[PDB]
Amino acid sequence: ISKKIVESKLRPGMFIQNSNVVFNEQYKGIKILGKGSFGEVILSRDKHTGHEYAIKVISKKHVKRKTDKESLLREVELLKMLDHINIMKLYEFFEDNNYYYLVSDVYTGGELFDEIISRKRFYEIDAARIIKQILSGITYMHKNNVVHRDLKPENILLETMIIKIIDFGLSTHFEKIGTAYYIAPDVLHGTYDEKCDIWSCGVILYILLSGCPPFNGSNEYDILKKVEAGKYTFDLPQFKKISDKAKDLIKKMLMYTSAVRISARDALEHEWIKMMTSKLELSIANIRQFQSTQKLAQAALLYMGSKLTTIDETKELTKIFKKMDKNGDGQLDRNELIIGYKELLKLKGEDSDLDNAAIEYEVDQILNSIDLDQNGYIEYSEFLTVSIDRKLLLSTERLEKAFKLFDKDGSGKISANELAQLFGLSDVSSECWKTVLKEVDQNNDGEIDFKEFRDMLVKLCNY
Repeated sequence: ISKKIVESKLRPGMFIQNSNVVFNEQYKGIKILGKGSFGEVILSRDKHTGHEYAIKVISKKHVKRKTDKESLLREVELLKMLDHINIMKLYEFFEDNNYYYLVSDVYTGGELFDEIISRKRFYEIDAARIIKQILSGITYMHKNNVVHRDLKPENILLETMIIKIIDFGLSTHFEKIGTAYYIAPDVLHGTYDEKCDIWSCGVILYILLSGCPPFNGSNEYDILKKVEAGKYTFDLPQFKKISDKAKDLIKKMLMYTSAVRISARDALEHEWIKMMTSKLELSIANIRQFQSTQKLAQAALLYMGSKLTTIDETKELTKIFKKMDKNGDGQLDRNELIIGYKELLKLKGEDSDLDNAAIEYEVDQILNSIDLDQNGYIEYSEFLTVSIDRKLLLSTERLEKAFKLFDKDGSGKISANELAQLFGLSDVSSECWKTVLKEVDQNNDGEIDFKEFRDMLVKLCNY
């Protein structure tokens, strides 16, 4: 459940400019922007011009290529020549023996739903303007023979408004929790055409208007089953106030047979879009429950995965430091610690400047957490103990942030029923979590607070 998906030494927001990491002898690494579709996104600065870019850094050893190199270079050349206000610009592609690099404009705005659910209220007109922009971008890209294939809220940035679609064109050439809701039966059945994008946008529209996905389930397998059948309904209370016009559009976007599914252009000119965007309060709270349940489940997964992964890596570092500790006093200096992390990834079988800088940064942040001796030596067991605590803290903070979103209008508590959804998405067995819920809910209220939720994740790593 947990250790498979995790098994990221750089943290979103961290400055790396002190490390003098340079990409392609041109772009200076400035700041880690986050984790993107197929690897890391780094704010970088052209050392000649000062122009800043977001560089997506994709690890070769972990990520695979579906097409030959000539196909990839031809699509990149096409991509470089396209411009649209709702499409994130790609400038360049390059590589070395460790990474693929994609240089794009600097991302503005947050993920679509995150930006919608930070606000107090959300209206039909907002949804229509959003979808109009998404459809404008898609229409343009299809007209230029570019298909996205992986369209979802995570790939749609909103600046509160201007929409930008990221990763438009990647998926053809390279091979989370929210994935399954958005993907078209076409691409599950391996039918290869542009209409899959209109299905994904129609799913997004359904969700914008109702706050609930049309093909839903407690886990991946159930969701993919509903998608497979392509059966959805407009029989939710939410849809009582939604016009026939909006419903008509969704119907045309979610046609199962792609040949009969409306095109992006015709969707763009649909009557609903014309009327709404020309010169009703939706359930933001449903959109929030949906989005925040996904985020908290992801954070719960990462908390367990990080805890378990760190235990394993600590045992291997302990063996490595034992060998290096020749006088047996348990003490090592900074360069010995660093060498030990490098040794570790040699046993894994990897040979990199960005990684070197990431290793020095982790080591230094652990050392900055300890009242260091002025001889330069550190007891490695203390180093590793502080290292464990630092990663639990970071994971706790991510859990905290996701919980804040989840509990915006709540009791400060999570129900058994919500716990079933979160752990359903995590693929954690009902008997494992119910057993742990017993230990943790001491007055049997059927509901627990944040710290109790966290203790439950700790115990699940021990079970």
